[PDB]
Amino acid sequence: SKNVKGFLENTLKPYGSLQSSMIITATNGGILSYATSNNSINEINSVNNLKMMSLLIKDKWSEDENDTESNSCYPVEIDSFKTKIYTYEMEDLHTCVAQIPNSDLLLLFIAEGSFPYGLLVIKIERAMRELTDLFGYKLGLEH
Amino acid sequence: SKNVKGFLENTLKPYGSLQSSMIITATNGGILSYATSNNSINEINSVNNLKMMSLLIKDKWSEDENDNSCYPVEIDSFKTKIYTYEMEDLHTCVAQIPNSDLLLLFIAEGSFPYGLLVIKIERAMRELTDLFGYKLGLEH
Repeated sequence: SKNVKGFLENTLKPYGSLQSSMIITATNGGILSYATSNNSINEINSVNNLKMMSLLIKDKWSEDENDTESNSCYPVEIDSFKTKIYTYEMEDLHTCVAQIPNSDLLLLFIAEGSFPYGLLVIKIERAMRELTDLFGYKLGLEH
Repeated sequence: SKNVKGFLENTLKPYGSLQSSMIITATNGGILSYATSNNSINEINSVNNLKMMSLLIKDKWSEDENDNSCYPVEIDSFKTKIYTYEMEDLHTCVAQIPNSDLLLLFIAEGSFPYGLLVIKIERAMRELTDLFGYKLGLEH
């Protein structure tokens, strides 16, 4: 902004979109469903790159879960269901991931480096409350 | 939403605008500058109502200062406190511009998460270094 009015007008404006949003498997990081806010071979590359991010974040999630002794970790409760929200730097992108409570599924948000980690934590907690149908969801055999 | 793709598409979307944003005096809560996110007598009414909210929030801020959560923050060795207050249905966030006689004030709908107000107001405050230590003189 170039002046006070303009500064304030800018403070009114919403923060931008997430880059992508996913439900992925907690077991192998496979994508079950996804949305992006975004020619043919570009689309494929694009899905492959999503598959790679989901895998890496699941791997970091998994490491932190089993590490007895991570950008940050926030325990949350939803109707006496517990889960943990994690944030991760991913090559200049900001990511946020949480296990859907008692389930084999993770919810994953990916955003630009300017999107504040704190807002990801808030959004993912609010979103997780909409996914009660998926609480307890169990995958069976995958191969 | 109605299905999983729809739910995920919704999670992509930005949060809405603030209802309003302003710089007001820490002394009396008078408005110096403001912006809102959207007849004659409606426009005047609308300004009167902002004046009234600014006054009330300044009064609450004043109380808390000489004694609804509070987050201390630092911007290059300068300190200030971020406060959130429920209005009626509205969510509000106010912080003194460091070392100054000014407050920065955000007002949002009841659905706007307090935590985001706290985040936004700290980010916005960082663009306001020009106004650090600004002093009001006589206001007659």
